Amino acid sequence: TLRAAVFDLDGVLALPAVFGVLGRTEEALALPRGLLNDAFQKGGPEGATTRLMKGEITLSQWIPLMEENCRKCSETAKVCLPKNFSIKEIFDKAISARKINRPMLQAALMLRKKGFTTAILTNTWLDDRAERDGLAQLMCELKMHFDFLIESCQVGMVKPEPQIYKFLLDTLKASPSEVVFLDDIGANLKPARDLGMVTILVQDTDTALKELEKVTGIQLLNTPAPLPTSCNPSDMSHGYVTVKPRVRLHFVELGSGPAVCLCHGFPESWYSWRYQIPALAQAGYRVLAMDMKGYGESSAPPEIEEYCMEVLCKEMVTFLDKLGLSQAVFIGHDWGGMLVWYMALFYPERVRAVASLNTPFIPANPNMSPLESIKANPVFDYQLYFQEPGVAEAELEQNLSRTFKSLFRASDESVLSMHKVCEAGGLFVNSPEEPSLSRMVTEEEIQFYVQQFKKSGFRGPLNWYRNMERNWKWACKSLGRKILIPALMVTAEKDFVLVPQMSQHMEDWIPHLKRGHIEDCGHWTQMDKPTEVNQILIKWLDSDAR
Amino acid sequence: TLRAAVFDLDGVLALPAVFGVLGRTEEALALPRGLLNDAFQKGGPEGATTRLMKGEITLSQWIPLMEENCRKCSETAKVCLPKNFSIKEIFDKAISARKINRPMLQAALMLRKKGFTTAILTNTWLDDRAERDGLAQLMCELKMHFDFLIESCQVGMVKPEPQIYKFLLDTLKASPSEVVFLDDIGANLKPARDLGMVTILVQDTDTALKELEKVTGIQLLNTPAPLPTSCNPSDMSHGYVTVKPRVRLHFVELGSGPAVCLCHGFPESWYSWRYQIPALAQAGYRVLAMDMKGYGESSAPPEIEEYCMEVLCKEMVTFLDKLGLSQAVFIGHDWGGMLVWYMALFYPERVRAVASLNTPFIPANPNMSPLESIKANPVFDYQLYFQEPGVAEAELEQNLSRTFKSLFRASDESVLSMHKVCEAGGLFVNSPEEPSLSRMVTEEEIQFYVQQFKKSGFRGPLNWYRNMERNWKWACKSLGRKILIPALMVTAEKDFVLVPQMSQHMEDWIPHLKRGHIEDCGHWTQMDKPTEVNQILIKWLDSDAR
Ligand SMILES: Nc1nc2ccc(C(F)(F)F)cc2s1
Ligand SMILES: Nc1nc2ccc(C(F)(F)F)cc2s1
Ligand SMILES: [Mg+2]
Ligand SMILES: [Mg+2]
Repeated sequence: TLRAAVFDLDGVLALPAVFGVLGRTEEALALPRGLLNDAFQKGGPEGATTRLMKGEITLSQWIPLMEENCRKCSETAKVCLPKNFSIKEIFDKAISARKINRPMLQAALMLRKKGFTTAILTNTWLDDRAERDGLAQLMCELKMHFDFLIESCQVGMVKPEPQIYKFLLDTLKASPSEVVFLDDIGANLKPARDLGMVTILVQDTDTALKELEKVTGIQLLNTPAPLPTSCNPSDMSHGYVTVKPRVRLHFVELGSGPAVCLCHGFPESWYSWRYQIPALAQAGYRVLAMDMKGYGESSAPPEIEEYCMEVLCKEMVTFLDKLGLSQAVFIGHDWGGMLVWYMALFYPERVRAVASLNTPFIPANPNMSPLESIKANPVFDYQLYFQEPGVAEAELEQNLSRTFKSLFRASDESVLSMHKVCEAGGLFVNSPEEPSLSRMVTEEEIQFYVQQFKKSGFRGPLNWYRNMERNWKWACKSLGRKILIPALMVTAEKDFVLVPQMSQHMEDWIPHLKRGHIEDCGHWTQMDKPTEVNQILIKWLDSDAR
Repeated sequence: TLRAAVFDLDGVLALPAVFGVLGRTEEALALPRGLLNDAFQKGGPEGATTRLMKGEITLSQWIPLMEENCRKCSETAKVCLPKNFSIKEIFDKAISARKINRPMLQAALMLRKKGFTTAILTNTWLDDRAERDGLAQLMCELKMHFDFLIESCQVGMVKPEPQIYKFLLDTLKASPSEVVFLDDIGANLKPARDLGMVTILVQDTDTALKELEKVTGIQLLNTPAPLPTSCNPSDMSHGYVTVKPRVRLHFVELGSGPAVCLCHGFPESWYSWRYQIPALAQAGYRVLAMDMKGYGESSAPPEIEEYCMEVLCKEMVTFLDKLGLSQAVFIGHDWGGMLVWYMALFYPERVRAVASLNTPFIPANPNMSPLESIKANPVFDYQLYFQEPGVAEAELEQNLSRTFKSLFRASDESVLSMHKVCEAGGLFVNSPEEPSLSRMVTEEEIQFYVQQFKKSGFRGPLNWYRNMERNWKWACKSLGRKILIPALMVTAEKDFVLVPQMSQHMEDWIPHLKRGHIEDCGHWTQMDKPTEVNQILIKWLDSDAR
């Protein structure tokens, strides 16, 4: 029967409420109890505050009216307001102290996840103060999780007027008995209750959620820890830069602040960063999540040499030039990890900081051909399989769904063996026609990759492995250097190819290297352990790139 | 005969040279004359410095080697280095003091403009210092003006070794006698001179340019003031955001720092900001230059109401949400000017600062229908002409080249009369079939607009004028408000429609409004007076949005 859930902002989705700041302010200042609440509410439907809430006046215009109300209330209560008494000051503090009430948000998210339509209905104001960005940020962070945001001051109506509730119902396309409405102010619940909506009077969050759970019959309290926010491709800003006549690079872009360029591995996509992109933007960065050359909406020329590390790096430099960025933080996984270490070594002036997931920095051995070095380690046999043009392409393109569903597996989910792939005749020779779906991914997410790889297939991607010799000669030029910019290496306990021990000598070349390590994490790090990846990157960003 | 010009960076394109910093440092510190230059050059082809210049080691690795060289030189000269003597410190100061030598750049630009191939050939280093961003910025600013940038440390060779000159020639695809090469170091000129290149020994800039002028036969000195840098469409980052199912907005994006959203007028394009986009990025902003809805690569739905101010503004807000920007500075011209004032009034929390070129803020008159208000002023008659769907579209789409070449005219170039357009039967009834080309635009630039308007024509654009009533009712809701965020109004002396006097009462609504005024400037402000527009916007940005 219930299909919709509506939440207030103040005192419900965000805490502490600014009304309670009026209580504590009175106390702090030893003013008459309720004096500030009286001044705030003065004149009722025709007072200063309603005009504010209705969008008639802005916050800055209101401040002096509330001041005057405070004067009038104090005279009649026969007291004096403190020297320095400051409504602007009081409200700036209050409004910056107010934060998202995380458990309420996560309950709203869960209900949306089970198919509820969700909304924020709030009495709020047009905020034109010097410090208004604080609130614009809060509202952005909250509103992206909801179907609708209805603001008294944009619609010209206020709780508890009955018309806003009708406007609510009409926005929801729902009848009153399909809606639960939560509010901390009982007078605002009354009109919902009159039309027969379920209402919840929100005092402490846990009790409200207990009521919310009982009435929707969905578990909201004590639920396991949710994944980070993911990205919907068609809600993102998509960018395109031509780095040379036949080559355009695509990327998705979110956030403001220092530029952070994410570089995926093989055979992946910008979308492999889907759990990091919102979290890093939210953390105060400008994320640029590439399709690396060969992939997705980026160009994919056929020639092998178009994909050697030298050419790929020069092109990432051009990509910064054309966007007008003197630097970016470069963060890479798997092949993209190898690439960002090379960016650090050859273009340190363009790299604000460098991080790699899984891929260690190992200097080229000038005394051993790279092919030889690859044959030394049985777990790289799949790279030799990749050498002969066409062979891996035919197997990997043959059935894309089976391809990604085989590849993208957590460590406990019967990972492909990386072992004696050439001898066996292919990567999938010993895997099912229809693999089961990994816990890491949904069927829809597998189908995004499938549709991406329909544009160019696997030739470009495989070519990243076909420049062993050419990359070795380029790398050899850098053997005298060290990496002395800020650097982070993140190892994954259960990556059985890019093993954590392979990174053990990195401090010889990167003396101030910082590290994170993720346990129980297989090769597909960002979607295996997105929560831990996010925490490790944001902490290193804030300390080293900030 | 001469087809190519090559410039050094230090002492030629950038001043003062870091070598002269070695001179002044010696003097400042009363060290033996030339001691620092000896230490720098110690070991010659096999010393620390050549290894640096060749890319063998990074700047941070070199610093302690130069230190040691300074110690060794001082011992043998039987002196002591100062307490606190600091190579890192000396070079940080020197490298940040170094700036683009503007007259040399503008000469290089001019030669490129007359068809020279131009290049920077420099001995430089891999810069990994904490403060490396300074130089990455310099090099970006310079390199975008040249065909090639050849850096000793990326190519593994140094002036004066003969191989770099051969590598230069081969890059230029030019024979030695077609090249002029300019350098402040005579030993570096010698090998160019050996192959028979024209060389110029650069001491003071003016004499070098005098030589450069004599030998190329092009005027380089005392030339008139050049236009600001323009944008080549196919070198820009192009972005696309879907703000709702049928509507995607396109924009071009350059620079980093606070977001600055440029909103063009009718019937224009992101490209009408072409002279502002590089200058504002260079000034430390992230420019987002829109195709506004109806135009270019943005969607252009047919329905009139899709283009009322309310819908257009909500969509600009969604555009920020999806890009993850809590605010932007909004700068508008003509119709975009009207729109940004509305953004200031209805979404002050999303607008960091607002500026308009030409378009004044005038509050809706609640006592007079807007049509009536438009009929009151003969110079708005062209807006009535625009009302009847199809009529203006047929005239404007009939011949696009004639359309833009008629519209885009400086004040002295027989502007269209805005006068009695309905009576006369059209905007062009009294203009030539083939207008001459305005001084403001090139034939190629007219053809960019023509190709843009081939995608959707004039229906969407004209619809911005077809919501008089609907915009009036929305505006009336804001009549109690003031605009109290940072605001700039820029009037144009010879805009005979959006006249400067029309802005005279703006301080009643925007009490802290700031102003600029541009004399001898017609309606197409950004391309009429791009230099003055750039200076006025950057100054107001740095003081009010920074
Ligand atoms: N630990 C690792 N598992 C895998 C599985 C597949 C591949 C692929 F075939 F895609 F390259 C690389 C690795 S690395
Ligand atoms: N001073 C002014 N000149 C013109 C010329 C044309 C138009 C157009 F037809 F494009 F709307 C508007 C103006 S405003
Ligand atoms: Mg409340
Ligand atoms: Mg020099």
